[PDB]
Amino acid sequence: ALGKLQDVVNHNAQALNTLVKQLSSKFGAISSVLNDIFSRLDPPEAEVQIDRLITGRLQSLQTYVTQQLIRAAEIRASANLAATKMSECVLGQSKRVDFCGKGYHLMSFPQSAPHGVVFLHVTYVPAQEKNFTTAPAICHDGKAHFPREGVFVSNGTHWFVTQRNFYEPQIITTDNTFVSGNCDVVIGIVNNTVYDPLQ
Amino acid sequence: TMSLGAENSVAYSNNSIAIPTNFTISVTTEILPVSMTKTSVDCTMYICGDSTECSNLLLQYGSFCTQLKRALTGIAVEQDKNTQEVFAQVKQIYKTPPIKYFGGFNFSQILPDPSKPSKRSPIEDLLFNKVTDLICAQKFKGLTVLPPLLTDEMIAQYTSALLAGTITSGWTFGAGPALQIPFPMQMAYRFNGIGVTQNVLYENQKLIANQFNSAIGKIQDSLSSTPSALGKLQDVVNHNAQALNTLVKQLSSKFGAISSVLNDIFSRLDPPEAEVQIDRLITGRLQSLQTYVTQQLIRAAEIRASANLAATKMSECVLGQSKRVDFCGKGYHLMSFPQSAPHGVVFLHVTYVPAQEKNFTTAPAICHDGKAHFPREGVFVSNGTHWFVTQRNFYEPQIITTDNTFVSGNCDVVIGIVNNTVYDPLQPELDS
Amino acid sequence: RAGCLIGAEYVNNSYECDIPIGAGICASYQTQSIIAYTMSLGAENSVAYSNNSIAIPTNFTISVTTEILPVSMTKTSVDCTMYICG
Ligand SMILES: *[C@@H]1O[C@H](CO)[C@@H](O[C@@H]2O[C@H](CO)[C@@H](O)[C@H](O)[C@H]2NC(C)=O)[C@H](O)[C@H]1NC(C)=O
Ligand SMILES: *[C@@H]1O[C@H](CO)[C@@H](O[C@@H]2O[C@H](CO)[C@@H](O)[C@H](O)[C@H]2NC(C)=O)[C@H](O)[C@H]1NC(C)=O
Ligand SMILES: *[C@@H]1O[C@H](CO)[C@@H](O[C@@H]2O[C@H](CO)[C@@H](O)[C@H](O)[C@H]2NC(C)=O)[C@H](O)[C@H]1NC(C)=O
Ligand SMILES: *[C@@H]1O[C@H](CO)[C@@H](O[C@@H]2O[C@H](CO)[C@@H](O)[C@H](O)[C@H]2NC(C)=O)[C@H](O)[C@H]1NC(C)=O
Ligand SMILES: *[C@@H]1O[C@H](CO)[C@@H](O[C@@H]2O[C@H](CO)[C@@H](O)[C@H](O)[C@H]2NC(C)=O)[C@H](O)[C@H]1NC(C)=O
Ligand SMILES: *[C@@H]1O[C@H](CO)[C@@H](O[C@@H]2O[C@H](CO)[C@@H](O)[C@H](O)[C@H]2NC(C)=O)[C@H](O)[C@H]1NC(C)=O
Ligand SMILES: *[C@@H]1O[C@H](CO)[C@@H](O[C@@H]2O[C@H](CO)[C@@H](O)[C@H](O)[C@H]2NC(C)=O)[C@H](O)[C@H]1NC(C)=O
Ligand SMILES: *[C@@H]1O[C@H](CO)[C@@H](O[C@@H]2O[C@H](CO)[C@@H](O)[C@H](O)[C@H]2NC(C)=O)[C@H](O)[C@H]1NC(C)=O
Ligand SMILES: *[C@@H]1O[C@H](CO)[C@@H](O[C@@H]2O[C@H](CO)[C@@H](O)[C@H](O)[C@H]2NC(C)=O)[C@H](O)[C@H]1NC(C)=O
Ligand SMILES: *[C@@H]1O[C@H](CO)[C@@H](O[C@@H]2O[C@H](CO)[C@@H](O)[C@H](O)[C@H]2NC(C)=O)[C@H](O)[C@H]1NC(C)=O
Ligand SMILES: *[C@@H]1O[C@H](CO)[C@@H](O)[C@H](O)[C@H]1NC(C)=O
Repeated sequence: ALGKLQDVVNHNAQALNTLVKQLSSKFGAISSVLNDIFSRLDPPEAEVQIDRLITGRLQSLQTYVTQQLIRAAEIRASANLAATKMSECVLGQSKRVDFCGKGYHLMSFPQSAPHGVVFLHVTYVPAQEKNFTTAPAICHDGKAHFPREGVFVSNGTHWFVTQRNFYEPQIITTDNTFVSGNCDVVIGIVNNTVYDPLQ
Repeated sequence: TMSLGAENSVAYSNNSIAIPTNFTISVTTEILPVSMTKTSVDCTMYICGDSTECSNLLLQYGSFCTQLKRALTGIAVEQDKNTQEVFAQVKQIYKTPPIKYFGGFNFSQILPDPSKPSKRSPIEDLLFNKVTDLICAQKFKGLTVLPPLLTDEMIAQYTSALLAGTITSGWTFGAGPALQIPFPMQMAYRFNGIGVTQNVLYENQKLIANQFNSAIGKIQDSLSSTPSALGKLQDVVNHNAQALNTLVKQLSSKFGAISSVLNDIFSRLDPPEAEVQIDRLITGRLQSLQTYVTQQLIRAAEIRASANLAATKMSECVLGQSKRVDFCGKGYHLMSFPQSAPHGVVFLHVTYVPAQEKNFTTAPAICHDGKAHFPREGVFVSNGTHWFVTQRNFYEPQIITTDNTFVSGNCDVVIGIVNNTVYDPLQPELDS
Repeated sequence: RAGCLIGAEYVNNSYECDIPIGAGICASYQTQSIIAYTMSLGAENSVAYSNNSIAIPTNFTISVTTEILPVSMTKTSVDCTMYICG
């Protein structure tokens, strides 16, 4: 499960190893040891071997530094993402889809890991669905009624209004609907009774 | 001297407001690169070619080629990772019903075409024609191209499943199991999402469907006509070609030696200096390979950033409705549709744009019976002689009653409060 | 399309990818032998769309998932004189 973090560690180790292994290359010189070159050659002709060795080792170290800079940029991007997630999923509730887990985000908990962070996301998943017949508006007394905050459903014989994410049927009244226009504009309107709680 | 734009002055005052009276459905496009080419390099064939006597001297330079192979293999696997994390955002391969009636909305230009063997949409076919021997010549020098893991048909299948899910279920399939809903009711939910009431959609359904169909047709025509709309993808191709060409051009540079061909170097002069010139050529070619790998790494990092942005947009504009400004187009975001393009993705964003604004007088509160009244959900407007209350993004005046206002305090604190009547619906019923 | 594959039996079923060969071809160790197949994108599903039908959930589930992000890496220091000249 913790591969990503391990990958980071492994990468660094590899780099160091490679650098050490570059100390056994002679880069076209007669030997890989400076002491041998200086003790076997006279200085006017011993400069070319030392030049070759120095240039090769400088090139290796420069390559190491460049690879490190690129990796540091990537790690910085990851840490910026982690900081944004700490702000928006642990210190609040997020409406962005799939940002703080799969489902409707409820909350998050942070944990520390070697060189990293772990987020536990708690979300809400709907389940156990049923089929219903639905209409856009209800016709009553020549007027068109729309649900204030729900949706009209039918179980086969009678019409109710429910909230959209959890099934909870209720009687259609003038307190959970509003009127706009008449019954000859909306496509698919159905006839039913709207209950007045006052008369 | 370049001009920055056209000057405009807004008619600000203490009690003037502008309310839109119409709207427009807009569809716009966004192009994002996702992946780049996967290349492999053969050290021995590039540096020394066919001369095996050259291949012997390479062993005295350490592990310089294993490192380059490692870097290129990392880039290669990262490309497939990018594509997978952009396009494989669903678990079920959803299908669209055989009947293609969705309340008047057409959708035919973005749905797959069964006649063609590729099963691509009409718009997707046009994209794959705009974005487009040397390959064998480069192959004969140690430079090869690896095929991507997902084919074009599989990516088309992924986009088709995303489209079917979003057309039949709304945003429910991105948070769990897919729940079916009629399309006009979906778009009424989205109108609620942007702050407009449902009746506005249900009373203008034909006009909105016609506007959407016209916008999609215009997108098709504009893509067919303008050739420079896909330059974001083309650059990704071009930057590859140059990178290879330069590499080839480094195989004819002397690097200070007598000539570029090493066989003539071996056949002309004595080994004591042949070693020197061979070493010069080897160092030059190794340096060129290292440079190529370095800019390849930097380009891969940039492409990874672009692909992360594309995956976020797939999550937030296609699988949901976004309140972030300008993230899913210009306007108030309604929905989005994905299309696959060579090495990239195209998003068609459908947004709502207000139109035909009108001037009105306005007040913060209404004074009645020594009490201050504030609107519950809208704003108070005056057409000159009468006062109404309306919703903020669409002109629809209504009488001021106690059902669409609320009371707080008296008329001695609010600056700019006006006098009017608040109608009580209980008294007419009581007296009748 | 990636080349010539030797030592694997091609089967006509589809599974989730194990070892990517390329061009939609993956390989796995099953049965026991090594097989090559075309990867499956997912399970088939169809949604019952109609003029006036809606689906509404009656229950829910509380789900907890994990996300792992790297934050920092190792801090290294190099001495030129000892690495190059010893
Ligand atoms: C739809 O729901 C209504 C709920 O009111 C059901 O009507 C009730 O059914 C019960 C049977 O368990 C009766 O005891 C009640 O008297 C009924 N109410 C009324 C007002 O008559 C109705 O049966 C349901 N329809 C279906 C097909 O399940
Ligand atoms: C809902 O009720 C209205 C009237 O209450 C129905 O309208 C009638 O439709 C018939 C057609 O069969 C006409 O002959 C009548 O003149 C109409 N009446 C009025 C007052 O306009 C309407 O048909 C009903 N809805 C449905 C779906 O049947
Ligand atoms: C309404 O706007 C006008 C300007 O269009 C304001 O007029 C002057 O505003 C300054 C700012 O403090 C005052 O010192 C002046 O006394 C105002 N002029 C007059 C004739 O009153 C005006 O103040 C604004 N309304 C309110 C209530 O401040
Ligand atoms: C709102 O705008 C739409 C178009 O954007 C208007 O519908 C057009 O009306 C004119 C009449 O002047 C017709 O010629 C066009 O054919 C209509 N367009 C379409 C697409 O049908 C509509 O009238 C505007 N609303 C108001 C109240 O003016
Ligand atoms: C309601 O149900 C379906 C889904 O759109 C439609 O049924 C098909 O509609 C097309 C378009 O008119 C016809 O060509 C087909 O013959 C219909 N097939 C069947 C099996 O009904 C139906 O038309 C929709 N309602 C409306 C008003 O279009
Ligand atoms: C949906 O859009 C397609 C394409 O815009 C329409 O097909 C066109 O229909 C007209 C009239 O029949 C023809 O002149 C065009 O040649 C057709 N174009 C293509 C590409 O086939 C189609 O009529 C629209 N409506 C429906 C219900 O499919
Ligand atoms: C709302 O009222 C303002 C104020 O008069 C109008 O702005 C003026 O528009 C005319 C255009 O004929 C310009 O000549 C003036 O310079 C504008 N005045 C200012 C202060 O900018 C505005 O056009 C009106 N809007 C509507 C829809 O009627
Ligand atoms: C502002 O709106 C009010 C209410 O809509 C207008 O009053 C109506 O005007 C029409 C046309 O002049 C008459 O047919 C109605 O009888 C009026 N109703 C009432 C209750 O007076 C008013 O005319 C509009 N005023 C302006 C300046 O546009
Ligand atoms: C709204 O009505 C109240 C009461 O009718 C007004 O308050 C009066 O203001 C005049 C100023 O000309 C005073 O002479 C009266 O003594 C006030 N009466 C009371 C009971 O306070 C108020 O001015 C009106 N609103 C506006 C904007 O004029
Ligand atoms: C909603 O789902 C929960 C489980 O997530 C149901 O509770 C379980 O019901 C089964 C069957 O009766 C029992 O064996 C379990 O002990 C219950 N609890 C758990 C934690 O599983 C619950 O009954 C469902 N609600 C409805 C209305 O069916
Ligand atoms: C709704 O009915 C269809 C048949 O038209 C069925 O396939 C589907 O499973 C039903 N949905 C639910 C949630 O039972």
